[PDB]
Amino acid sequence: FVEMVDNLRGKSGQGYYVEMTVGSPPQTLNILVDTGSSNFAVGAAPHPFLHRYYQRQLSSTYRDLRKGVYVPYTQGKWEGELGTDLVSIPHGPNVTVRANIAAITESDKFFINGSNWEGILGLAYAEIARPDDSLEPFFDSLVKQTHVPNLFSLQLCGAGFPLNQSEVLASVGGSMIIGGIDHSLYTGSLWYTPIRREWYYEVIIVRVEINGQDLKMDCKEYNYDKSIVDSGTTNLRLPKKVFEAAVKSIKAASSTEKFPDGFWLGEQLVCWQAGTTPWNIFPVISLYLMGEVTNQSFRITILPQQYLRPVEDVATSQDDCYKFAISQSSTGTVMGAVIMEGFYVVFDRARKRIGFAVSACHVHDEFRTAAVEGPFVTLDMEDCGYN
Amino acid sequence: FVEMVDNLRGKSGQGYYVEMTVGSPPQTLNILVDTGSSNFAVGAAPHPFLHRYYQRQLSSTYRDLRKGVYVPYTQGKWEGELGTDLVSIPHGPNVTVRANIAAITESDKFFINGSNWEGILGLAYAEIARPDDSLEPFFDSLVKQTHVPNLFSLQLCGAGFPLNQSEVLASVGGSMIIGGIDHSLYTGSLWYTPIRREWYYEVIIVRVEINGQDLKMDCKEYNYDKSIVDSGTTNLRLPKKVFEAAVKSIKAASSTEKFPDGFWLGEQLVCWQAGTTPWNIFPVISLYLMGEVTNQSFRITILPQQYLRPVEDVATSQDDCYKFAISQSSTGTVMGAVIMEGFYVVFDRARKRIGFAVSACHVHDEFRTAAVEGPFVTLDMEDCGYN
Ligand SMILES: CCCCN(C)C(=O)n1cc(C(=O)N[C@@H](Cc2cc(F)cc(F)c2)[C@H](O)CNCc2cccc(OC)c2)c2cc(C#N)ccc21
Ligand SMILES: CCCCN(C)C(=O)n1cc(C(=O)N[C@@H](Cc2cc(F)cc(F)c2)[C@H](O)CNCc2cccc(OC)c2)c2cc(C#N)ccc21
Repeated sequence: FVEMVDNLRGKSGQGYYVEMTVGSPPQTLNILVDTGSSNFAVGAAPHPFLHRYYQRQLSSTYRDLRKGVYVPYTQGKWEGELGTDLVSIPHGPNVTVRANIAAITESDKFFINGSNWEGILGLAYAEIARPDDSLEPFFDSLVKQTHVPNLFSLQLCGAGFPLNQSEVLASVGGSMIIGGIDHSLYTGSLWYTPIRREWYYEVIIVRVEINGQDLKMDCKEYNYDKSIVDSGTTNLRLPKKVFEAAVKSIKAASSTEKFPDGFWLGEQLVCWQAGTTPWNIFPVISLYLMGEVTNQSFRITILPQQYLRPVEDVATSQDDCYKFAISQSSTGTVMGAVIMEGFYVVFDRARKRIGFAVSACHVHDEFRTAAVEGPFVTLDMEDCGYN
Repeated sequence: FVEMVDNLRGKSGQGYYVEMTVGSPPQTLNILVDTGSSNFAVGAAPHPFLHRYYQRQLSSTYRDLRKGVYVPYTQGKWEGELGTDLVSIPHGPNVTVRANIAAITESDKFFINGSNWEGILGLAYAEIARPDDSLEPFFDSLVKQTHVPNLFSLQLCGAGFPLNQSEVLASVGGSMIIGGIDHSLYTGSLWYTPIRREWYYEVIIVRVEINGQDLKMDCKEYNYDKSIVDSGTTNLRLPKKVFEAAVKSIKAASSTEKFPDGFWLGEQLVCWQAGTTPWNIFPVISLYLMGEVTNQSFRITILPQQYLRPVEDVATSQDDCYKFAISQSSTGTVMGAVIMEGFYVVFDRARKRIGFAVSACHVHDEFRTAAVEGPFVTLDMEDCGYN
């Protein structure tokens, strides 16, 4: 799948995107890769943050569905007009599909200044598509209309340092392999967790450790009210009780240095002299996931290099600065972009499972790397799912 | 070396011993394996703790050197009479050696009741032999007089739980492979550190971590005034400054549970309800050792299953009880039996180096294992040696 390697650009703070074309003749647009939703939508009218948009009147293959659509996400939202058009992915499979497209005409806190993307590719399942589940998501259309196998995999590559507008445009941000798995993108074994239900990419977390120390919560707390894999969100997002426990434990592990409350609240940066970030004082975080074999689990392990997101200094000094990329969630557990940066993630829709392997592009140091390890004989895993 | 596999009995608290014979006809004696000294010495007169002893008058091959010897160890000591006699190792190489033997006639806090050993085999170099370096140590005699290669290796096997008197007598305590390496005794790769000077088996520690967190001391502190590998001592022993930092850090890492000071002083037991020992709250300890390649180091990682030593619960309960097997040292760093239990240790005298590999009999849990890992780029490491 060499043609699809390195087809992504962007970063965790603003999103990872793929180049797509819509319409006839092709209109090129940059599209956010979002495993956390199921609508394919593009800017279709001028916006202060868009440098280009979808022009339906210029596409001869545009079909009007005569229907409005409203999509509220947790914080941002948009409103649009539904239609269909021919769609291609220049650095994807050699195919053209007719897919539903929501032409965005109004939005609030959706588009991101300087992100270089003009649309969103919702890669999850029909159940969470708006207006309802009859609006067939793009990936479903792709599989139905082509011979592309029913799976995709994602390698999101964090740089480990801040990127300005110029750098981010010229830097490779990762890979989206549509229809397969590319072996150059990972090391070690792929470990698979079942997709609990095909709506979001929902998984079940059975155990959490901070530097090997068990948080020792009822596992239902880890999945309350769901746990999802979401490339459309920056942070590891954790339910209230889990967040508080995790933060207390991370603070205690790293207590040789003190940080303001605002840092732990995800709001303010901390800076260190160039090169002197004390990675070793911060713990690793292991999430144990339900295995495919009964009574088995595996674990994925992330470093502070994942959960501390590089940010530019307010000064823009030689210092190395970061934000705490773990937040309290109103929506259950979310494995956002900063988690996904540690791993090659395989969305095996065909076998209703998600694969994890250590990413060939994850940021680490000489002393520690991200890990995917198993098996473990685990307690009563099904019970960890919330109802 | 199949004949020598499983030729050890014992445990960390009382010593690991090998069967030997001395004199003509052969007198069978159990002998403590001690890499921390250089005198071969045996009980030679009745003692409350000895069920048998060396009877020089009954040996036709006994030679009386007409000279006294006094050996003070840190806490224990003995005096005796020097001589030579023929020595063999029934479950060792098929050879007979004429070796120096100190016939112990008086002792204080040396013999251990119930240990089942009657003598000591000092396997270190002539430099620390008493009365002086002219008294050829046993291993030197063995190599000089036979075709046995100048190398031995040790696998000390801790049970991970208490053994009673009959249990320790009927259990395999490990292997002393004289003249070679047995591949069934380890997993992974052997990593070698240089022997700094041929007296004690002296090594250089270049970095110490507690759960990945750097103790952040000048590396000379870890080797002040020396660091040795010592099977004749139970604990990991650390110079005052290193000990204080380590205990602080281990208390910090295990802080969710509080223990009396006397536990941390290695004096008192801590007990938990049967099977409930909270291994996960205790940190791993990594000792980085100087590599053979310039600017290269490797690390050995021990678990709490190594540094918490199982001791019997003498009360009516079924508790699992332990002592803290890390002590403050007046004599530099000592890698005692509890450390060695984690690893297969190769005393490669011929190449002036010590090999470490994960032991096939180390105690662990399903979440963590002991490790031997490298390489790490490390600088100015000869600077870590004390002068
Ligand atoms: C890599 C993204 C760049 C940075 N941004 C904008 C973000 O970190 N975030 C993206 C979120 C979000 O809500 N993401 C959308 C996509 C999105 C990306 C973006 F770019 C700007 C947006 F409007 C939205 C996912 O799809 C959510 N999945 C669950 C869900 C929640 C609610 C409705 C859903 O289905 C329609 C799905 C989001 C939510 C919270 C909360 N609470 C905090 C930060 C968030
Ligand atoms: C196999 C462990 C059984 C339990 N015991 C008795 C011990 O834990 N220990 C053994 C020690 C000790 O001093 N060991 C001797 C051997 C020994 C074993 C035994 F069985 C009873 C003993 F008399 C002695 C080594 O040889 C020391 N190497 C450096 C050195 C220090 C001073 C002089 C030296 O060369 C002569 C060497 C020792 C020292 C301290 C101190 N400080 C604390 C505990 C110690």
